[PDB]
Amino acid sequence: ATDLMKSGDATVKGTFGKQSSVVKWVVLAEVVAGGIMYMMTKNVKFLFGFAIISTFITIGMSVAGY
Amino acid sequence: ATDLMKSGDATVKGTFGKQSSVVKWVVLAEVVAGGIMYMMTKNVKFLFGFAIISTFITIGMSVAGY
Amino acid sequence: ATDLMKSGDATVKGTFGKQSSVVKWVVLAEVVAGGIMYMMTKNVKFLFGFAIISTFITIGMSVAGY
Amino acid sequence: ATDLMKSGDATVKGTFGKQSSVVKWVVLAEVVAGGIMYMMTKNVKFLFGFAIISTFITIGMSVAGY
Amino acid sequence: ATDLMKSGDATVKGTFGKQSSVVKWVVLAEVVAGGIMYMMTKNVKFLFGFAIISTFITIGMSVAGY
Amino acid sequence: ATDLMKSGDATVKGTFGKQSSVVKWVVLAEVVAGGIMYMMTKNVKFLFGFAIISTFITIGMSVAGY
Amino acid sequence: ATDLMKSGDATVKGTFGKQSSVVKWVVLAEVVAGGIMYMMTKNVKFLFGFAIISTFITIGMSVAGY
Amino acid sequence: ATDLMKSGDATVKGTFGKQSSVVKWVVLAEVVAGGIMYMMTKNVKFLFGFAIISTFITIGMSVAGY
Amino acid sequence: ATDLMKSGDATVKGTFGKQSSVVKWVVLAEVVAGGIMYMMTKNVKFLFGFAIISTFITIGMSVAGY
Amino acid sequence: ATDLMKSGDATVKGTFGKQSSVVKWVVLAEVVAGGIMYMMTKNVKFLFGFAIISTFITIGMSVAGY
Amino acid sequence: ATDLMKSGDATVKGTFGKQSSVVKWVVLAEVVAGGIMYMMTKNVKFLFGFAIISTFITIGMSVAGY
Amino acid sequence: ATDLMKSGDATVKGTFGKQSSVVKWVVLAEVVAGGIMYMMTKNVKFLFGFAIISTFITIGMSVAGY
Amino acid sequence: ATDLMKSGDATVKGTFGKQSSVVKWVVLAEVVAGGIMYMMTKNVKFLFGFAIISTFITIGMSVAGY
Amino acid sequence: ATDLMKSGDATVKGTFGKQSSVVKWVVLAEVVAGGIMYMMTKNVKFLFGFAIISTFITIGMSVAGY
Amino acid sequence: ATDLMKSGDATVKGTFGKQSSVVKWVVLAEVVAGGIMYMMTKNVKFLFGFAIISTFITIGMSVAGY
Amino acid sequence: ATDLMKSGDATVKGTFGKQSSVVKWVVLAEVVAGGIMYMMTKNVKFLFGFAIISTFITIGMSVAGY
Amino acid sequence: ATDLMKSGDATVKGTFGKQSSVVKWVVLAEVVAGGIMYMMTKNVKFLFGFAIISTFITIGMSVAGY
Amino acid sequence: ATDLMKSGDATVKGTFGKQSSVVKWVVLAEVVAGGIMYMMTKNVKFLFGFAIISTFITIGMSVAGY
Amino acid sequence: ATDLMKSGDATVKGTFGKQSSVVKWVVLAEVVAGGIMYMMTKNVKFLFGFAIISTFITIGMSVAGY
Ligand SMILES: CCCCCCCCCCCCCCCC(=O)OC[C@H](COP(=O)(O)OC[C@@H](O)CO)OC(=O)CCCCCCCCCCCCCCC
Ligand SMILES: CCCCCCCCCCCCCCCC(=O)OC[C@H](COP(=O)(O)OC[C@@H](O)CO)OC(=O)CCCCCCCCCCCCCCC
Ligand SMILES: CCCCCCCCCCCCCCCC(=O)OC[C@H](COP(=O)(O)OC[C@@H](O)CO)OC(=O)CCCCCCCCCCCCCCC
Ligand SMILES: CCCCCCCCCCCCCCCC(=O)OC[C@H](COP(=O)(O)OC[C@@H](O)CO)OC(=O)CCCCCCCCCCCCCCC
Ligand SMILES: CCCCCCCCCCCCCCCC(=O)OC[C@H](COP(=O)(O)OC[C@@H](O)CO)OC(=O)CCCCCCCCCCCCCCC
Ligand SMILES: CCCCCCCCCCCCCCCC(=O)OC[C@H](COP(=O)(O)OC[C@@H](O)CO)OC(=O)CCCCCCCCCCCCCCC
Ligand SMILES: CCCCCCCCCCCCCCCC(=O)OC[C@H](COP(=O)(O)OC[C@@H](O)CO)OC(=O)CCCCCCCCCCCCCCC
Ligand SMILES: CCCCCCCCCCCCCCCC(=O)OC[C@H](COP(=O)(O)OC[C@@H](O)CO)OC(=O)CCCCCCCCCCCCCCC
Ligand SMILES: CCCCCCCCCCCCCCCC(=O)OC[C@H](COP(=O)(O)OC[C@@H](O)CO)OC(=O)CCCCCCCCCCCCCCC
Ligand SMILES: CCCCCCCCCCCCCCCC(=O)OC[C@H](COP(=O)(O)OC[C@@H](O)CO)OC(=O)CCCCCCCCCCCCCCC
Ligand SMILES: CCCCCCCCCCCCCCCC(=O)OC[C@H](COP(=O)(O)OC[C@@H](O)CO)OC(=O)CCCCCCCCCCCCCCC
Ligand SMILES: CCCCCCCCCCCCCCCC(=O)OC[C@H](COP(=O)(O)OC[C@@H](O)CO)OC(=O)CCCCCCCCCCCCCCC
Ligand SMILES: CCCCCCCCCCCCCCCC(=O)OC[C@H](COP(=O)(O)OC[C@@H](O)CO)OC(=O)CCCCCCCCCCCCCCC
Repeated sequence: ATDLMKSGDATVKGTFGKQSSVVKWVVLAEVVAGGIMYMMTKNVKFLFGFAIISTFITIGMSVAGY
Repeated sequence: ATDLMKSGDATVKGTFGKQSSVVKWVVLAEVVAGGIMYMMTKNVKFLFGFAIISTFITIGMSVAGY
Repeated sequence: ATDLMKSGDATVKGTFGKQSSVVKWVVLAEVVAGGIMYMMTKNVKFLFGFAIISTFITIGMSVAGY
Repeated sequence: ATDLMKSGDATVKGTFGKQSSVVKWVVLAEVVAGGIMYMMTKNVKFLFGFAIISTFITIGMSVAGY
Repeated sequence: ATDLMKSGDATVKGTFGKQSSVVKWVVLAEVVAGGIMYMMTKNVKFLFGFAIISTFITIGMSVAGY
Repeated sequence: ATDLMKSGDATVKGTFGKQSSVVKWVVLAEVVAGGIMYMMTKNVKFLFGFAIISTFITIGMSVAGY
Repeated sequence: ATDLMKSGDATVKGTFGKQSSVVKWVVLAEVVAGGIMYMMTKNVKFLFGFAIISTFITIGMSVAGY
Repeated sequence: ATDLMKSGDATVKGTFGKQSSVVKWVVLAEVVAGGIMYMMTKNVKFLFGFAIISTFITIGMSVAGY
Repeated sequence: ATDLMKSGDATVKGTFGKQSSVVKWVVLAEVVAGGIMYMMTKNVKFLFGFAIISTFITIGMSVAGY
Repeated sequence: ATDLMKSGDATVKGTFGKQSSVVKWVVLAEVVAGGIMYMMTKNVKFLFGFAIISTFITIGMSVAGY
Repeated sequence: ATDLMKSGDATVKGTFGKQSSVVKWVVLAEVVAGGIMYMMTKNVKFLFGFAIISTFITIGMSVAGY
Repeated sequence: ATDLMKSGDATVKGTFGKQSSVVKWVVLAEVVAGGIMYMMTKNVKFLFGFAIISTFITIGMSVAGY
Repeated sequence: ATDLMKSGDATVKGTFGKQSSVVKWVVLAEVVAGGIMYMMTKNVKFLFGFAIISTFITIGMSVAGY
Repeated sequence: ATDLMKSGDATVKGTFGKQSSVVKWVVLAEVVAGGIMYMMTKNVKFLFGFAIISTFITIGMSVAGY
Repeated sequence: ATDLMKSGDATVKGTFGKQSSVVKWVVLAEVVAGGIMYMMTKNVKFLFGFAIISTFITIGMSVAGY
Repeated sequence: ATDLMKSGDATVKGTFGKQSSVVKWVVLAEVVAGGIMYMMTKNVKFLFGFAIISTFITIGMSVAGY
Repeated sequence: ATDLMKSGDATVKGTFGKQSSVVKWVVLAEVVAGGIMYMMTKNVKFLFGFAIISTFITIGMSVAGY
Repeated sequence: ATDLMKSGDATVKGTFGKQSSVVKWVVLAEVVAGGIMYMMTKNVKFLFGFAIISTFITIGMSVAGY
Repeated sequence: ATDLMKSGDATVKGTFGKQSSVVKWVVLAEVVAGGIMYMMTKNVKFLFGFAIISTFITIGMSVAGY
């Protein structure tokens, strides 16, 4: 291959792909955010956000390939 | 593994997962919020919010994996 | 433990759990609210609210664990 | 040919064209960015950005020829 | 399955379906409400409400599937 | 196809279409809402809402195609 | 033609025109939004919004040409 | 003519005039924006924006001469 | 046809037209209401209401076309 | 014509004019509403409402031109 | 004339004047709104609104000159 | 005169004075805005706004001298 | 005079003073409102409102000076 | 005097003091507002507002000194 | 004295102290603001603001020494 | 004393304490309000409000110390 | 002591502690607010607010230590 | 020790730790803020904020170690 | 070893690692910042920031090795 930077996928996928700790933390953050904002406001949009983010990331990562 | 940040789960799960003190505090806050807002308004939605949040967090955390 | 915030339960439970002064004050507020609103309107719902709040908080706090 | 620098396309295309690791990383970054910014703000524009970037790069690279 | 949120039925059905404690409590509330409002007003509609709610929930839950 | 985002239907339909857990939960919520609001107010509109929502979603989803 | 960017219509129409997955998802979102907001508020405007959006997009896309 | 840059109109008009792919894409973007923002907020201004932009561009381009 | 919502008649007529279970239930409710209110008051208007409602619905549905 | 939005009448008339499914559904709703509210209250105004709405829509649509 | 923007009246009048499709749609919307809100509430103000809007627009457009 | 910019009044008055197409368009916009917002809300302030704007502009332009 | 806005009285008095078309329309509206609300409710207050408004405006305008 | 801005009172008092056209217009607006809101709602507070504003401005301006 | 800027009090006090034209204008502005906002909203807070500002400035200036 | 704002009591007590013109005006307003609302509704609560407000202010001001 | 800012308590306590003029003014404001809002609305909550604020401040200041 | 900056704790703890004048002032500020905002709005959240801040700081400082 | 700068870790770790006075001061700063910003705005994000920073630093320092 001529892609001089090709080897970087091992750690980029490791750290930033769907299964990485960083991605999992972002999803976790929504569960917590949903809980506290709903508690505070009772606005149902805060609960739907969880399903939305999980769906978004799932599609995004599939398309990105990571 | 190639996930350079993998070790962070020990404290992220500790502090922000289902069993953490932060999550428990958010649930507690609803019990109190339910009580005072119902006292103030007598609007039953304030009481249902407790069951809703507990259910939401339970599902969310299971899905998040924490 | 890995829960970096674990120590906070001593005062959170103290101040916001079932036996705290804050919770007791909310219950007291209903007794007073019940009395004055019933006096004003004679609508029996104002009297039932006391039993409802006491029951709600009792269940909520048990579930929350505080 | 008289293009003294012609041979450079092998690595430029390898590293910076549509299929390179660099380009893939930029797309991945949007998936992550979308996720975290939506989590933070709930502003839907953050989710649309993914489809926009993928579309943009696809067109751009086709036109550029890489 | 592709329903990313599928696992949530275990607790949603548990807590909010026909046999849950929440639903049973709502029905109980009508028995009490019927009793006190009839006592107060002698308007027979308060007694019929019990049969109506029980019938409604039975049909609703069957249709909802919970 | 030229629709760069086409693959997303597998999970969007799974999670948000007519048969998904999210949609079923919204319908369930009406059964419960109908029950409690009718109990509270005896206003028949709360009972009709169930048939209305079920009908609405059925038509909407058919038209949306999910 | 002199439109240097002309080729972009293949994917723009694919991803953002009337028949694309993105557009279909927006319509689906209204069915769900209609359902939950009507459930919550019983305000009929939430149901009419579905017919309105479908009509709007149909006209808009025809005029846009996508 | 003495306008040293005169020849540029062939591609400027091609790419940036009324009939170009760029202009069409901007109009399309409003149809989509209108749809999603109305879905989110139900604020009618989002629907009127389509007619406004189409009208604006039509006048603007006529005056500009492209 | 240009009526984007045309397909909805299959279930609207099914659920809300003259022969639907909802309509039949409303008529049944009058038989019961007539019986109990006449029992309570001996006011003949309660008995005539049955013939009136049946007649009303019959005409109304014919005119509505369902 | 200079009305840039002229083509929209095909679907607006289809979906929202006198003969559309939406309009027919609104009329049907009155037949049902009349029936149930009269059953509940015996207030004759509920029966007259049907003739009133049919008359209103007939005049309104004629004037609107749809 | 010195009004650099004068030519815009051809489409502004076409799209936004009294006879345009946009204006007709707004009037139609009242017929529908009147019908459904009267059905829901039986408040006569909803019926008068039609005559009011038609009168308002007629005067307004005459004064505006479109 | 010493006003180096004096000649600009020919087009400023043409385009931005009382009789210009821009000013007429702003007034037209109120007729439309009044109509749609009144339709939506039935708040009479939306109708008075037309007379207010016409009056305001008339006074303003007289004072400005354009 | 130093009142920079003094000239505005010609049209303010014309349009909004006692003899203006706007004021006359408000009075007319009461005659109609009185008629329809009395027809609907037979509550005499609706008839007295006419004399009250006429008296109010007469005094108000005299005091205002318009 | 050392008040560098002292001369401004000639026009400030002219335009914004008790006797100015601006102040008179605000008072007039209440007469009209009172009339229309009372017509609409029959809530007597709308009539008292006139006496209140006149009294308020009279006191305010005396104190302000304009 | 060693205060190199001491002489500035003659005009600062003149222009910005309690008795200056600037301060008087700010107070006047409240009388007008109170009047128009109360006219618009009937919210009594707009009337109290006058007494509040006068009191505030009086105390503030005394403390400032100007 | 170290209370930098201490001097403000002279005017705060003057304007807002028990004997001030503002407080007297609020009490007067109740006499008038009582009169007109009783005239309108014959609901005795409007008359008791006078004794209640006078009593409230008397106690409040004593406690406040003004 | 090592608290470099320690001396600030003399004036902070003076101006912002329980006995300061600022705190007394806030309490006074409630007496007035209670009076006027009760006069306006007859909602008893406005009267209870006085006892609530006095109690709150008393506890708060004790805990704060000022 | 190798911490070249170690000596700074004497004044950092003095000025910014739990017992410092700065921290005490922040807590005091909430008592005052609670009082005035509750007075203004009657929104109970303003009162709870005191207990929340005291609890937060107590936990935070313990964890920080100051 | 060939790392000519190796000895620097004694003071770098001392001053800038997890246990240093500098790091502790940054954490302390958040406790204070959280307190004051929450006091000012009541936005819960200010309280969560403490747990977030503590968690971040803990992970970061572990990974850095200091
Ligand atoms: C430090 C303690 C944290 C747990 C406290 C929970 C016990 C008390 C909570 C409820 C009392 C509030 C009044 C009830 C309900 C109420 O009326 O107030 C809710 C109110 C927000 O209401 P909004 O302004 O959205 O409401 C608008 C309308 O609803 C007006 O009524 O104030 C809050 O934000 C309370 C939440 C504070 C944050 C609570 C959760 C804290 C989560 C983070 C835990 C800390 C992690 C970091 C630790 C260092
Ligand atoms: C500092 C004292 C806190 C406890 C006070 C309780 C004793 C008195 C309570 C009831 C008297 C009110 C009149 C009764 C009933 C009544 O008519 O008023 C209820 C009224 C709210 O009513 P809404 O405006 O929702 O009602 C709308 C309609 O119902 C109109 O009637 O005012 C309140 O919010 C009272 C609650 C104040 C907050 C009370 C709970 C405080 C919880 C926090 C405890 C403090 C924690 C922080 C400590 C620093
Ligand atoms: C925690 C306990 C929940 C179950 C309590 C049921 C037993 C007692 C219920 C009836 C006594 C009320 C007086 C009877 C009838 C009565 O006169 O009061 C009904 C009254 C509401 O009446 P409205 O104000 O609509 O009435 C207007 C006119 O009818 C005036 O008469 O108050 C309520 O909302 C009671 C409902 C409280 C909520 C009850 C259902 C709770 C559902 C949620 C269950 C909890 C899930 C969360 C758990 C943490
Ligand atoms: C996690 C569980 C979600 C499903 C829960 C459904 C079972 C219980 C629902 C009804 C109990 C509420 C009391 C009944 C009725 C009632 O009185 O409360 C309705 C009330 C809203 O009422 P408003 O404040 O609009 O009412 C104003 C007036 O009507 C006052 O009466 O509270 C809600 O928003 C309840 C909806 C919570 C959201 C329910 C739907 C959730 C959809 C999303 C599903 C989750 C997707 C994400 C999963 C992670
Ligand atoms: C990835 C999935 C995208 C499609 C999801 C649609 C199914 C579920 C949607 C509705 C559930 C929300 C709750 C209903 C309704 C509801 O209550 O929430 C609406 C709420 C916004 O409401 P506002 O805050 O404006 O409301 C203010 C007041 O109305 C408060 O009630 O949250 C949203 O923005 C939802 C929209 C998320 C975005 C949905 C459209 C996504 C378009 C882009 C598609 C993706 C393209 C990129 C793909 C990578
Ligand atoms: C789920 C079952 C629905 C059908 C039940 C019909 C059989 C029993 C009906 C009559 C027994 C009531 C006592 C008789 C007569 C009586 O005295 O009570 C009538 C009473 C209302 O009376 P008002 O309060 O207007 O009366 C004021 C004065 O007349 C006082 O006497 O209560 C009702 O609203 C009953 C109607 C419940 C709704 C019945 C119709 C339901 C239509 C919707 C069908 C469901 C569609 C959704 C399905 C999920
Ligand atoms: C694309 C189609 C546009 C014409 C549609 C008209 C036919 C149906 C309209 C009425 C059905 C709504 C339910 C009736 C009445 C009803 O209950 O809903 C009215 C409701 C707004 O009500 P609010 O929320 O102000 O009401 C508060 C309280 O009244 C609650 O009841 O929703 C709307 O905004 C409807 C208006 C949508 C916009 C309609 C006008 C569109 C003008 C622009 C035309 C398009 C120009 C751009 C074209 C690309
Ligand atoms: C190119 C055409 C310009 C004239 C168009 C006028 C006909 C249609 C106007 C009203 C339809 C909007 C919906 C009605 C009312 C409505 O609901 O929308 C008003 C809405 C703004 O509302 P806000 O967001 O401030 O409202 C906040 C709340 O009121 C939410 O309801 O959108 C606009 O800004 C419309 C104005 C567009 C600009 C109109 C004036 C253009 C002036 C410049 C003229 C052009 C000079 C340059 C020419 C090249
Ligand atoms: C363009 C025409 C303006 C004049 C129309 C007057 C003739 C018809 C008026 C009464 C018919 C309404 C039904 C009667 C009575 C009735 O039942 O409806 C009154 C109803 C408002 O009632 P609320 O909703 O406050 O009532 C609550 C309860 O009373 C429910 O019954 O609707 C209105 O706001 C009508 C007023 C429209 C505005 C009328 C005055 C217009 C003033 C501005 C004049 C225009 C200046 C700008 C010109 C461009
Ligand atoms: C240029 C003319 C200015 C004077 C016009 C006064 C005559 C007509 C006024 C009342 C008709 C409005 C409908 C009545 C009452 C009504 O229902 O509408 C009041 C309404 C505001 O109501 P809100 O939206 O606060 O009401 C919320 C609820 O009350 C809903 O009912 O609209 C206005 O803001 C009207 C005020 C326009 C501004 C009037 C004062 C102008 C002061 C400045 C004078 C100009 C100085 C600059 C000159 C260049
Ligand atoms: C040159 C004249 C300066 C004095 C003018 C005072 C008389 C009229 C003032 C009130 C009419 C405004 C409408 C009332 C109230 C109103 O509704 O408008 C208030 C509005 C600001 O409101 P916001 O946008 O903050 O309001 C947000 C919400 O309240 C929306 O309602 O506009 C202003 O800023 C007016 C202030 C202009 C500045 C006035 C003070 C000038 C101080 C400086 C004096 C000059 C020193 C330099 C001299 C060269
Ligand atoms: C400048 C004069 C201030 C004192 C005026 C008092 C004499 C007349 C008062 C009562 C006549 C109102 C009709 C009676 C009763 C009535 O029906 O109207 C009460 C009504 C408010 O009622 P709501 O809209 O809350 O009522 C909802 C339902 O009760 C509908 O009936 O209007 C007011 O807000 C009147 C209060 C104006 C403010 C009065 C107090 C002013 C306090 C400040 C004093 C000024 C300090 C600043 C000076 C520059
Ligand atoms: C020098 C004194 C410092 C302590 C003063 C505390 C006593 C009074 C505090 C509250 C009165 C404010 C009005 C209450 C509440 C209120 O309504 O105002 C809060 C307001 C900020 O509100 P926002 O603009 O975020 O609010 C947006 C909306 O809430 C609008 O309501 O103003 C402030 O920032 C006050 C804080 C000043 C800073 C106070 C803390 C000082 C910490 C530093 C201590 C000094 C260290 C250096 C010493 C040299």
